[PDB]
Amino acid sequence: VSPPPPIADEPLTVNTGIYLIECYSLDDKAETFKVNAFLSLSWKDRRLAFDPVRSGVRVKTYEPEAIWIPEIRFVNVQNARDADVVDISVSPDGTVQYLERFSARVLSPLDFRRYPFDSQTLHIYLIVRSVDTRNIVLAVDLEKVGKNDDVFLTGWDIESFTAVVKPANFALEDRLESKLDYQLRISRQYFSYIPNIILPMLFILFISWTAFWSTSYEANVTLVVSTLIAHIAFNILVETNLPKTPYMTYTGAIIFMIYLFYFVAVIEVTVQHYLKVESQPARAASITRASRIAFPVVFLLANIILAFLFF
Amino acid sequence: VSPPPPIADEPLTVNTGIYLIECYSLDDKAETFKVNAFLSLSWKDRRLAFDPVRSGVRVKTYEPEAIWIPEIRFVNVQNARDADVVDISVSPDGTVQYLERFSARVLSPLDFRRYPFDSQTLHIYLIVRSVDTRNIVLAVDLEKVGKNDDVFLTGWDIESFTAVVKPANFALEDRLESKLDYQLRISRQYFSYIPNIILPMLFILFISWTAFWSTSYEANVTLVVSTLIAHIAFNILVETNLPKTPYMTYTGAIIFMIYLFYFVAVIEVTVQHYLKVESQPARAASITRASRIAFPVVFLLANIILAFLFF
Amino acid sequence: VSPPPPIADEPLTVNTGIYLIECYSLDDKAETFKVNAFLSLSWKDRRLAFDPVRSGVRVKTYEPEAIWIPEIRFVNVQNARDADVVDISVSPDGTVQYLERFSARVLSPLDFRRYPFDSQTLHIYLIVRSVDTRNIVLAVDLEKVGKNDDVFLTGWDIESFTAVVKPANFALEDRLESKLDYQLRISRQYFSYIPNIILPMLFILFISWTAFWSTSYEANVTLVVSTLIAHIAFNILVETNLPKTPYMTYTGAIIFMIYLFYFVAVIEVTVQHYLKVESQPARAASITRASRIAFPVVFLLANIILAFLFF
Amino acid sequence: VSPPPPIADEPLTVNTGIYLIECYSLDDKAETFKVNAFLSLSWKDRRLAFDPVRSGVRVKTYEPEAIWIPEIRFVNVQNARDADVVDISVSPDGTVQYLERFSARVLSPLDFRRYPFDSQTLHIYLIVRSVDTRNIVLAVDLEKVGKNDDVFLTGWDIESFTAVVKPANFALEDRLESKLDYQLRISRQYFSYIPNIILPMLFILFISWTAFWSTSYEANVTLVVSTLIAHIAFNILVETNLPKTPYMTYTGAIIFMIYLFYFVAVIEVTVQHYLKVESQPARAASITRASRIAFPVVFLLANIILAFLFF
Amino acid sequence: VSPPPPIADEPLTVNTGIYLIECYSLDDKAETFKVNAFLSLSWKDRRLAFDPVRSGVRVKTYEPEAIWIPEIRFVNVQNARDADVVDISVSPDGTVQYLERFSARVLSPLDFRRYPFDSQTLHIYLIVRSVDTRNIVLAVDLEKVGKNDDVFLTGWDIESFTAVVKPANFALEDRLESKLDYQLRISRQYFSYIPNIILPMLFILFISWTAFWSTSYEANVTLVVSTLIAHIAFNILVETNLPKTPYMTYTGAIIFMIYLFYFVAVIEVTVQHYLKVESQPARAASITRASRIAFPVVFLLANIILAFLFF
Ligand SMILES: [Cl-]
Ligand SMILES: [Cl-]
Ligand SMILES: [Cl-]
Ligand SMILES: [Cl-]
Ligand code: NA
Repeated sequence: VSPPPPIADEPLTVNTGIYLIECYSLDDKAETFKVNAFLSLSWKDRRLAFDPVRSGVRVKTYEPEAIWIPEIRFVNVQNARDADVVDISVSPDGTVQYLERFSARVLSPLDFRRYPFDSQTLHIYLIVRSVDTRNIVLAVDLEKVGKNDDVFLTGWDIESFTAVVKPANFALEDRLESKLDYQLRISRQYFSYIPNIILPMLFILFISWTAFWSTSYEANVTLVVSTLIAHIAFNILVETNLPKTPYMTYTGAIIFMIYLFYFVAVIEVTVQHYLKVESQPARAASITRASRIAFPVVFLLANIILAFLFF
Repeated sequence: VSPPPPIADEPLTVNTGIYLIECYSLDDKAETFKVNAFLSLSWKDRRLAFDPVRSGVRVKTYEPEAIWIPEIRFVNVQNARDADVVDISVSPDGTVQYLERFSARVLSPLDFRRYPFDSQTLHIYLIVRSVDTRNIVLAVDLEKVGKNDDVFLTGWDIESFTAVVKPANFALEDRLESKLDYQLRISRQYFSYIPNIILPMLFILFISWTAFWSTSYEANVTLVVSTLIAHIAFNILVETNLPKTPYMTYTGAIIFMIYLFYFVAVIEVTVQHYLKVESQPARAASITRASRIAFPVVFLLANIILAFLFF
Repeated sequence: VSPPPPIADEPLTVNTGIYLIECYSLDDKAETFKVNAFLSLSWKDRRLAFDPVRSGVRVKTYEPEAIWIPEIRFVNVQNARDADVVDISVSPDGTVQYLERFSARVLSPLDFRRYPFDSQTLHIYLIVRSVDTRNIVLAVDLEKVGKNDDVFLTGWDIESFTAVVKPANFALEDRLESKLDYQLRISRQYFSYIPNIILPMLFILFISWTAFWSTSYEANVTLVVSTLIAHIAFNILVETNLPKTPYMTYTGAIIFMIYLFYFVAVIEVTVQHYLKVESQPARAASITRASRIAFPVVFLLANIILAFLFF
Repeated sequence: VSPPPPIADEPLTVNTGIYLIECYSLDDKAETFKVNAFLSLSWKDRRLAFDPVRSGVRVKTYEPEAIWIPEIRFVNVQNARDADVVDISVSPDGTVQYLERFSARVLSPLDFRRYPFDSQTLHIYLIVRSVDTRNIVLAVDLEKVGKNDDVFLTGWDIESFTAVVKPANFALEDRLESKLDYQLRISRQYFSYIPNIILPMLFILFISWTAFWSTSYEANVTLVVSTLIAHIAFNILVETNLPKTPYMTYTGAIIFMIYLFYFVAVIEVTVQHYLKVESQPARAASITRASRIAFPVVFLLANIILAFLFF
Repeated sequence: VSPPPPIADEPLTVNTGIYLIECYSLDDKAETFKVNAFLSLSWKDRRLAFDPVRSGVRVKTYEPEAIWIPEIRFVNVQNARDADVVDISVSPDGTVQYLERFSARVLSPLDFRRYPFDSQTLHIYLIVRSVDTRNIVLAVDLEKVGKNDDVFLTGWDIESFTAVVKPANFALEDRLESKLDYQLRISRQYFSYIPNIILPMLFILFISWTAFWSTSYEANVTLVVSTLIAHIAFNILVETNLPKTPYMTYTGAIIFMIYLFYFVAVIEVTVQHYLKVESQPARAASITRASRIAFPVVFLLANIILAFLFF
């Protein structure tokens, strides 16, 4: 089968629509999401036209083998979607209404700068390659774009699923390509990060600060070194959940900055001890009293500055 | 092949049944289960009718290619089931009795609020899409709904496998869809959580409390900081087995609360030492004696409050 | 093609045989094993009969598409086996001798009660579903049941591969099913568990007991708390290799019991210190001397009781 | 179908081109990358010749089954690419213009010597095997070689995608093979390695050096042994992200060298203590003062020497 | 199609050859390797004979569907290879020259006794099953056995790829089977094990021995218990890279033996302290001085004995 012939010099408009049935998974490290949805396609093939009077049937159902169908592909996939055709219905003027249910693993990059208080725009880019007989342009049938009520992405809140209705038409290997942008806007459920990472990480930091009410070097060294090791365990945990970014993430900046606080607390504990040993406990007492205020104050101000820079 | 024609204006009733052969797996993190079962379908196709006298045969066996079969799909799947047809038997009036054995990975969300003392209702939603020639409705043949006695889901107890017999009929892309709800009710085998997570986590908490019968700051700091680090190891272990929920789970609440107990025990140990150093051991002795009772009492009362809130 | 017709009212006997080519893998957590074997089937189809004189050929080779073949399936699989037919040979009386080489991932449950000194009976349940024209019964051709000499399951010793020659005949969805039980008896190579888990776990326990020859509370607290943390690391390691069971395993019971020994050792260390501080070192000396004998004696007796209960 | 016949004794030139649509993944441990691209092929088959007068059509579209297509394979793959033909267009003279969209997992080795400041040349080697009727040579159509602007490899910067235009023609099993070298030059985004591994690893090393301002053996032993254990945690983390190389990597050399610094710091701490105990604190004081300068100086010089050797 | 008929009572000789294109991966835990290679087959089918004079063509190319091809399978696989036929060329006498490119995951057991200084013989066992019409024997065409120069197995050195030219002919289910043994001899690149596991493990052992130049029980307990915990971390790391063997490996023996050294060092530290406390420092001083020499001497002699036993 060949594509539909033009009346004038007009391109063939393939109207499209995506209705999500299942999203469910998103892999932050791989920057992929798994989607299962309907892909509806519609175009006019005058060669398939008929009259209700003489034909009897008001609509004709066809097998994909029997008629011409445009080759629609997703841009941002590593493996092409697994499609199963559901229905092909031809109307009197030859308007074909195609429907398939697909499953794909879509490669859409994430911006982790504000992680875990980040929002993302996930994309599904539909594309059609023009043939020598006719140029094929894609369109959006907004009534056939949407999502099922039960669509819930684990660890995320789905805000919208829309389409940039004007295609990106361009040349690629001396043939026109018509690209459409379907956008799934999501925002992270940051909740669990608070009792599991943020508050435990702060509690161990505040425990290292009890060294400012202790004259015992041996105990101080245990407090600051023990909690530093628990901090490294949270840093390793956090960095396993995320990919390696050429920029700093919000959590990454706090995790990094908290090392400097442990480092400076080791210096304070060292200084305090050296002075007691040098028979200067009055000088040591002054530094320790200042540290009791300076460490929480600088921690609160430094975190205000970070939240300002990131949000 | 086209669908069966109606006598009046009646829809085609496709009677369904699911008989589980294997369940075996459930992934809490992914919120999926793997199922292997029989899917029996039955409908009337008058075009396939015959008489026992003239035909000889009392039933006719058909290949799926030879006759019309309704396109039945599962709603809550990422990838469509792998089906193998077992038998297609046509009776005199044209009653088709279809049987397939399928395997699918079903996306069914879990409520972890009471974890690991949680029960779940897993679902398999069957769906049929109506054609232009006829509207297709799904039904439940309760005699063909069940499970094999050897069906055992690892780490769970299967309570029941039933079907919500009245379908959810609705419009989707200007065509009727007939959805059925098959429900597998399960309850978690909470047993192993007790000797592996709950009791080890309590033993290390009770070891931190021996600091209330010690005047040795260095030893106290080791007791409370060491056991806090073993608590973090159990918190990380627990959170790897579960997905990130926008609500608190039962185990998550206990795990979180136990951090506050370690934190307050570090404050007690600090206060006690500061006082001995300030030559106030009588005041420190009073706080330490109160702590011996206050810590277990508040721990028991706080756990009673939690169990009340969650169950 | 239809099934072979009966002479009288006799069912069709499909003789079966499984010859293992590769086993190699068993996953304790998933409770699955991967098998690659020959599946030989044999039945009489009189419609395929011929005479050696007039036909010339003493045996006729057929493609599976050309003749009737019984639909044989495995019960305990999530996904059906991948089969490749090797040969189909028809003898003069119409005796069909079918041979395929398959690969399957079989769901067979394990009893971890005596882990890692456990033995298991793995099963492959063959099943045939009777047709309306004839009832199909399965049989065992013991000469066609066996295993290749090179068949070795990693981490296990294969003891036998036999078949329960009498099928379990029963009704399922108003049709007879004929089930056969192929049993692969295996016993775990418990060796590596000794230098990798058992002896390291005992060495750290015996190191905690050196606290009974020490008056130093600070050192004692380090000995018992440090080794408890290494015990938790072994408990986590062990529980990652096994699934969550609604019963206690042998290793699990020892691992759990050893926590009680650490807990009681923390109590002894606490009591001993409290007494030295209260100026009662003579009383503390008595408890410490008793502990030196009591801890190893109760440990040896408690382990004798466990080994009795489990074996 | 047989291959096109020659006019003279000329080989068939199959012009090739690869246009990358998605790269996205690279696995350092496996030394693989996942690619999704267009593979365009072009050759002359005079047997397929026609012209618009007599045929009507100016170009003829063909199914791959209908015409001869050269068997083009990738050399460096474990599993052959998943190809989907997009278009086959036959011109006047019989010039076939083939286009497929493939997905492959390509095995291309990496040189980790300068890790994580390393650059790599990834390869896709195309190959064609000559037939007895005709020798087949591969060529590069540079206008059909390139990459999409949105092509971004996670954790890397893509520098170029070119082709070594002259094929490597050679004999293999008494038949000519024509190999082409497509090269994807990439450089690692080393950024994240700094706040996540390099700076944390240096902070813990500098904390071990506070032992040079402490006379407390107990505290010193805790400082150096605790931080050594956090160093081992970073060494294990680093070695899990990389494969086992028969050469030293840059990060591996620093990680290894830092062990010698911990070892020598344990010797210093031991020596210092032994002397204080032997009533030689003046000698110990001299060694400790020298160490305060020697450790950072030798660390800075040793790192200059390493950076010199590796870059 | 039927197999070629014999002249006398001679079996059909199927000449074979394997030319490796990619090896690349080997999984020690699974005891598998992934291979991609050419499989060339050659046999005489007199029914396919022709004369160059009358036929014109000097060689005839055939599709696999058109002629008889022997069913060749690999013995040691879980899943059968993915093959793609490259060429089938028939010579005048009817000599068929078949060529396919396959990909397989081969199950070949490894001997870890000398790990990581081990060498292995990996096998690919080809097999053919004789038919009733003719007995089929396999042979080796040594000119068609080899490997590509770019074939490099990550973490290993390939020493040779040869074939045991005489097949293992045997009966299996009353039919002859002809098995060939292709052997890939490899030796491990042990290099990385030295800076990553061996030297770090020795450095922490030598750090525990600094306790023989310390009178400080508290410090000694920290030195030996801390380093024991880092030893357990290396033991767990090593045992995750290897499968559970019913024999001791070289690394496993050293790792195990080093626990006894830690255990005895804890006894020494305990004895030394007990004596100082009992006012016997002269006796304790003697044991500590002996230990300084005894521990390294016994460690060096015990390692010489092990290297002797294993190599
Ligand atoms: Cl390929
Ligand atoms: Cl095979
Ligand atoms: Cl024999
Ligand atoms: Cl034979
Ligand atoms: Na300490």
